Amino acid sequence: VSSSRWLAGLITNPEWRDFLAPITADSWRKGAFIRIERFLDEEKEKGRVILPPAADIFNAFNSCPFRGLKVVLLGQDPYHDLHQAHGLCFSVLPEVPLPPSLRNIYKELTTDIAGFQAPKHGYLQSWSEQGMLMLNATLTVEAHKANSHSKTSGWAAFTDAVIQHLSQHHPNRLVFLLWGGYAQQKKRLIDANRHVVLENVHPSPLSANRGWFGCRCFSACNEALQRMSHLPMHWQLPLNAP
Ligand SMILES: O=c1[nH]cc(Br)c(=O)[nH]1
Ligand SMILES: [Br-]
Repeated sequence: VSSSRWLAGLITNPEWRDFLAPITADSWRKGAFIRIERFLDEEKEKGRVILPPAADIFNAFNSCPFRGLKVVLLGQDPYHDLHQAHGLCFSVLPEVPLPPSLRNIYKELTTDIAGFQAPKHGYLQSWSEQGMLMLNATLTVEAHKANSHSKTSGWAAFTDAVIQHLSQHHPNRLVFLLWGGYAQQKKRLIDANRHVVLENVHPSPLSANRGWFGCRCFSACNEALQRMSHLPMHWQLPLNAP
């Protein structure tokens, strides 16, 4: 059981707490998890505003049913404006404008998934609730400063460890969606014999017209799930956000 003051305790779902215990353990990388906490404490002591709020840092785990896990989607680091990120890759709180990448994800869903209707909001929590782990590599960011915790925080080693541990030890066969070169680097952590890895170009505008549009990753994900006897994702999102 982690000796951390507060960070491990933010993992509130018991199944995930137990599953992740060998990573949050003090022994993992000889105190690495504690060092992530200490980093976040020091940034706060410096007066830095760190996002998302503590209670959302591990929302990808807390909101995703452990035994129902079937899809893993990787992101880079959280959105960095106030009151925007909430602990799931690509998702934003309601009443926030859609970021460009998310607009493009909605565009592709609209052409790929027959009958999909994009909402005006960007809140993706209903996907997580179905069994889709929406994991950023880096789980915090300083306000307004993209990538600010990527090299300094230690999170990437943690989330790399999570990916490997899921690959090796999750009870279910899983579909990993790897969008862009950063995410695709994680393929080497994943047993592509047991699990299914679907790689595509990233949806941000810089790349989107070079292979994102038309890639049909959402239908491909569902075909993969169906072949593995999983319940497919229900991609339609509530048109009113909670
Ligand atoms: O949370 C996230 N939002 C947007 C991007 Br792009 C990302 O990598 N992660
Ligand atoms: Br974006």
